[PDB]
Amino acid sequence: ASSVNELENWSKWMQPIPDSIPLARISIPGTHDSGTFKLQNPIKQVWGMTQEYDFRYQMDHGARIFDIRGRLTDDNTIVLHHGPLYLYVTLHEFINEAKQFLKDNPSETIIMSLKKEYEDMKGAEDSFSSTFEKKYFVDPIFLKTEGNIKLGDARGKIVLLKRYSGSNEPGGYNNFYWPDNETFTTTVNQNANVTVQDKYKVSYDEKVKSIKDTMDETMNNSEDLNHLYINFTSLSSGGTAWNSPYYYASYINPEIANYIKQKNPARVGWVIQNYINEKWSPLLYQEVIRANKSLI
Repeated sequence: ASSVNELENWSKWMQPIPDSIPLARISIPGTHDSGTFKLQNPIKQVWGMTQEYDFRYQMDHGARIFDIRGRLTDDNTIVLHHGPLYLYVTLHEFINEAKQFLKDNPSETIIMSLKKEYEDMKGAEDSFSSTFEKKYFVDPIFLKTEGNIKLGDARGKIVLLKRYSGSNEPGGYNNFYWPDNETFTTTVNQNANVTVQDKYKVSYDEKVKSIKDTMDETMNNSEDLNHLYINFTSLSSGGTAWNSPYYYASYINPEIANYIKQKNPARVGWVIQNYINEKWSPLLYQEVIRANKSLI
C-alpha cells in the first residue's frame, strides 16, 4: 500500500520501502553488543551488559542491525563474548533466531556484523574466519551478493558486515580499516563509502556532539546513495559506580530521539544503540524508522 502508517509496525517496517533503495540510504535501528542480555551477575552487568532483552525482542522493536562479537571454541564453534566474558549465547542461537523472524516477516532483512572479540580457544582446528565461513556462512540465508546491496536482494536474508580479516567468501559488506575510538571515513568496496562515529570511551559531552555532528552530516548528505553512515550512540566508561552504559543510555537515548523528532530529518543513518527498550521517553529506534517516511 506504500503508506507511511506501515512504518509503525516495528516487526514489518521495511515492507513499504522500495526494492531499489540501497540499504545504506535506509535509516536503520541497530543494537550494540546485542548478545549481552543473559548476564545476571551484578559485576558482569555493570561491566558488560548493554542490552536487557533477547534477539527476538530487539527485532520486534525495529532493530535490524546486530553487533555480534564472537569467540572460537575447542569444539570448533563460535560463541558470543564481551571481552574475556563468555556470554551464555551462541552464533547458532542468533542465526536460529534471525531465521524465525525472517520466516514471520520475509519483507524484512537483518544485517549481521561479526567481529572476533577474544582469542581462539587453544585446541580449535581452524581459524576464526574459515570456521565461520565453512560451518555457518555457507548456510543459504546469508546473502552472497556484494557491492551497494539493495533492499530487494536482501529481503528475507541476512546481510553480513564483515568486521574480521581473512575472508575468502564473497557476500555482504567487505571488511575495512575501522580505527580505535574514533570517527572516520573509508571505502567498503567500489560502490560504497563509509563514515563511522565510533567514539566509545570519550566524555559524555564529546560523545553527544559526535553523535549529533555525524547525524547533521548525513542529514545534509541525505541523497548520497553510495555512502554508509554508521552512528554509534553507545558509550561506556569506568563503571562500578553509576558510570555504566546503562546510566549513559538513559540520558543519550531520549536526548537523540528528541533531537531526531525535533529536526524531522530525511535521513538519520544506521543508529546503533545500547539498551533498546520501552523505558526512555521519546524512543530512539522509533524516530530512526520514522525518518524513512521520505523514501515512501
